This record gives sequence, C-alpha cells and structure tokens, in this order.
Amino acid sequence: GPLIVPYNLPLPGGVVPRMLITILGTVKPNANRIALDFQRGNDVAFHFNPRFNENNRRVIVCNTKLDNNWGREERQSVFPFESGKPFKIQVLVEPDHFKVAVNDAHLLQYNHRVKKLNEISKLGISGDIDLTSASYTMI
Ligand SMILES: CO[C@@H]1O[C@H](CO)[C@H](O)[C@H](OCc2cn([C@@H]3O[C@H](CO)[C@H](O)[C@H](O)[C@H]3O)nn2)[C@H]1O
Ligand SMILES: [Cl-]
Ligand SMILES: [Cl-]
Repeated sequence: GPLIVPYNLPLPGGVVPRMLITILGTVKPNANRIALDFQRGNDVAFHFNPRFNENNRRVIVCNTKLDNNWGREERQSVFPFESGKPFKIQVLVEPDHFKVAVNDAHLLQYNHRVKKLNEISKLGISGDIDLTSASYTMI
C-alpha cells in the first residue's frame, strides 16, 4: 500500500556522508512535478524538483532555500522519469555533495550550500507520485 504524499521522513540527527536515502514510487500519469526537500528547519538544504512540463520541456530543478529565499538554481536536462512508470531515487550523501542516481544510473550531484549537515533532519516527498517506500541506511 502506498504511503501518503506529501510524506515526511525524519532524518534523526540529520544527514552525514555515507548515508543513503532510497525513495521508491511510481510516477502518476500526466504528472506535472516531483519534489524532494531535504529540510533544515524552515530552510531547504537540497530541493530536487523534476518538472515534467516547463514550457513543454522536462527539466530537473535543484536549489536551496534560506530564510524563505530561493537561491540560484542548478538545472539538469537529463530527465530519467516517465509518467506512469516506477522509479527508484537514491540520494547518497558524500562529503562535498548530494549524489543522486535514478534507476541505478548516476543523474546529478549537488554541492552542499547548507553546512550543518547534522541539522538537515527531515526529508519531505511530494508531487505526482504513488509513493511505495522511503528509507535510509548507512553504507
Ligand atoms: C524557466 O523559467 C521558470 O519557469 C517556471 C514555470 O515552469 C516559473 O515561471 C519560474 O519562475 C517562477 C517560479 C519559481 N518557482 C520556485 O522555484 C523553486 C526552485 O528555485 C522551487 O521549485 C519552488 O517550489 C518553485 O515555486 N517556481 N516557479 C521561471 O523562473
Ligand atoms: Cl513524461
Ligand atoms: Cl549552515
């Protein structure tokens, strides 16, 4: 049975290198967006935002939100998600960046702008997905 979206996954004591977060789900048909939000309190340390129809293009927007202001976006035109299809997102925390693979293929990395990794204590998962699983493990 699917989890309820938007879904909140506590990250006890924040994130740390060698921490692997795995999100399993299926994209809804005619999906418009997906969002992962690694949060430090109200701040979003790492925002991972696949957009299925931005001016008829598919793009993943990544960014950080500090004191309610979004920063400079990082955009990646490789777009492995497809409406209707099951996906696996793996977010591996490394010393200098978040490393994201989708369906076992490296997708992008996002350098740490928020430095207090052990305060990034919650992951919000939202958008047009049926969420199957969300978990973490130390590798
Ligand atoms: C290609 O240009 C863009 O096209 C967009 C529509 O597809 C919008 O018009 C953008 O400007 C408005 C905007 C800003 N944002 C926020 O960006 C955050 C990450 O930086 C987060 O994703 C945040 O949720 C989200 O609302 N969303 N829309 C515009 O810059
Ligand atoms: Cl699609
Ligand atoms: Cl910080």
